[PDB]
Amino acid sequence: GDIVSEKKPATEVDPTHFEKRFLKRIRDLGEGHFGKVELCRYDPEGDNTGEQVAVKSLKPHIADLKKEIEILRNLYHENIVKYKGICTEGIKLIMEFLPSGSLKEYLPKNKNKINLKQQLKYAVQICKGMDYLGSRQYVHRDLAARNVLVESEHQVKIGDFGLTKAIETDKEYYTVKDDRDSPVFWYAPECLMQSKFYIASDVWSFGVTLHELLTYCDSDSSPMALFLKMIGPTHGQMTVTRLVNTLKEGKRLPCPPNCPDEVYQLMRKCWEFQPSNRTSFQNLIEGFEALLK
Ligand SMILES: C[C@@H](O)c1nc2cnc3[nH]ccc3c2n1[C@H]1CC[C@H](C#N)CC1
Repeated sequence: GDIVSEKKPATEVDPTHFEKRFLKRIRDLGEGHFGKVELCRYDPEGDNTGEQVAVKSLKPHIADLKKEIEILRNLYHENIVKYKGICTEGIKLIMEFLPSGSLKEYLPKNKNKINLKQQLKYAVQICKGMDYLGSRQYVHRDLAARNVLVESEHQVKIGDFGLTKAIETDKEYYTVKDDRDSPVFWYAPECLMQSKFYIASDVWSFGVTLHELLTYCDSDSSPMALFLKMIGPTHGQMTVTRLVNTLKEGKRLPCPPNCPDEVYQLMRKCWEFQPSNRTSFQNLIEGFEALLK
């Protein structure tokens, strides 16, 4: 008889499925280690009215990006950047686009608008996001101002999860294997020395991130600039060991200009050499809130 074909089942629309053919690249936002993020417009109507979105893709580790996507897809918190969907055949992660960019872009341009009180409020928000992440048994491993996005003058969000790892149930840390592109000047001693990563290691990084926030992310005051001034900028492959030794002696980043001692002491509690001696995110929140009232 007639050409037998297949009966077509009724098509549903998945709002988390972005078709490659409507995803139009505008410009680069940043580079991770495994990958890069681009500003696109998703423009199915083809008239430049579609929503702007941030698109993470691999540099030509698919497994790692898929893991990152599954982590982010299931995080729900006002201080964590929103997952929007994926674009598949390879895969791309689609996230909300925050036009103000990271604290690295925003702070230098808005010093006059952002005073100590607003800085402490951002600090509380970063801790709340991080505490949420820790409650889900994750270690972030890349907490720095460049990964903290500005939603508005009043709100920030943790905006990248490229290095985030699950801590095994009943275990206390994650053991790192690939460490070549580590942000060593944000890293706690146990991370540097033994490649172990605790929730307390993220508390250490938070301290460094707070330092950046308090210096308005100026490049001449960045943790790297300041540490290389402390240990020497010409040690090449001995840099990390020199860093470890400086930290062993008790040396830390100095108090930022105009930063009250009481804020600097909260920062120093993040940098206890021993993980078990460091403050917690919940204690930091309490400390900041007390300074705000
Ligand atoms: C300008 C740059 O800091 C930036 N602007 C963004 C706006 N919306 C975004 N949504 C997701 C990321 C993202 C953004 N990123 C960076 C943040 C850090 C990321 C990394 N690693 C690269 C893109």
